[PDB]
Amino acid sequence: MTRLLVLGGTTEASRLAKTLADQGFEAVFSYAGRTGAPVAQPLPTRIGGFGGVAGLVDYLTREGVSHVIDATHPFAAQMSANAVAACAQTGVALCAFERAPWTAQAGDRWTHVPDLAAAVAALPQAPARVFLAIGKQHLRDFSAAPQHHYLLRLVDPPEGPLPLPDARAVIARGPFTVQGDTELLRSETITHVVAKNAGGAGAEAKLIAARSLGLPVILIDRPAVPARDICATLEGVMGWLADHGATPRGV
Ligand SMILES: C/C1=C2/N[C@@](C)([C@@H]3N[C@@H](CC4=N[C@@](C)(CC5=NC1[C@@](C)(CC(=O)O)C5CCC(=O)O)C(CC(=O)O)=C4CCC(=O)O)[C@](C)(/C=C/C(=O)O)[C@H]3CC(=O)O)[C@@](C)(CC(=O)O)[C@@H]2CCC(=O)O
Ligand SMILES: NC(=O)c1ccc[n+]([C@@H]2O[C@H](COP(=O)([O-])OP(=O)(O)OC[C@H]3O[C@@H](n4cnc5c(N)ncnc54)[C@H](OP(=O)(O)O)[C@@H]3O)[C@@H](O)[C@H]2O)c1
Repeated sequence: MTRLLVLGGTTEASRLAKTLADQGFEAVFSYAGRTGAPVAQPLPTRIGGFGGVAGLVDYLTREGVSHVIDATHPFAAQMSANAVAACAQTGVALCAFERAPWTAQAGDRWTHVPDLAAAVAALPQAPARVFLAIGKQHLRDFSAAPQHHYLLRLVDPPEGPLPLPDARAVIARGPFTVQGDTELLRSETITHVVAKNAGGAGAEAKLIAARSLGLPVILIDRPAVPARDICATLEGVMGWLADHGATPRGV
């Protein structure tokens, strides 16, 4: 019998959790605990790491998980690799719920770089006004280009000093809206946006906002992850679960 684990942290994961609850599945939602107080989900929620591959193996076994939906961020590549390894070791079925990368349309002015360090190298020499729309974990990389003014967007207020000599943070969590990000990029007079190619619904706003302002985006390509089934849409996840024998409680 069916007991799902949703590895979360995305808008996709939240939409899936709502669906799973509404359809009466037995399921647990998992956060890493990267933020101080993550928003509530409509499933019993675990918070914290598993202890690597071995730890996740152990959890899947003791919890009696039948299926894992990896709905983590596309750039949370360690978690995603760990899930491929732990599910292969235990024989638990796994699908990653991740949408196609975002692709450029009319009016976008995008350049692509392979990783965060290359995004730092992409910035111009002369001081600019750069929206580092990349969260918290890798802000320090931009200490290699300290001359810019940086706009940061952080879930929690910083405790430590920031590694950037000219920076302001907004304290906010998404989902973000086009209206909201337009006003931010205007008010801060941003010249350049740095973004990871998440592909998700929750942080596409900054790209549309940039397009409305005529601004360039330096877009970081997704990191390598080992092969596993990919469920690209919510409907895809629900078909995959049905196909692999997951059923709800029957309420
Ligand atoms: C957009 C977005 C982003 N999150 C960042 C900020 C990444 N999100 C977190 C952790 C995190 N975000 C929360 C709100 C979840 C969401 N963040 C979203 C969603 C809105 C969408 C998503 O990501 O699909 C969403 C889901 C909200 C939902 O619909 O419910 C959350 C839970 C909660 O606190 O309420 C947790 C703890 C998760 C956990 O413990 O498992 C990281 C890891 C830490 C941020 C911090 O501590 O300030 C950071 C990436 C990083 O720093 O490298 C960024 C930049 C990813 C990126 O590069 O795209 C990007 C914002 C880019 C910008 O500013 O445009
Ligand atoms: N760019 C982004 O990561 C972005 C945006 C919104 C959310 N996030 C979310 O923020 C979280 C942290 O991402 P990250 O960049 O730190 O990932 P990561 O580098 O891939 O993960 C590092 C370690 O954190 C633990 N972890 C990650 N996601 C977890 C989850 N959902 N449940 C339980 N443990 C988890 C695992 O620890 P153990 O090996 O100890 O198990 C993992 O090995 C994830 O839930 C992710 O979806 C990331």
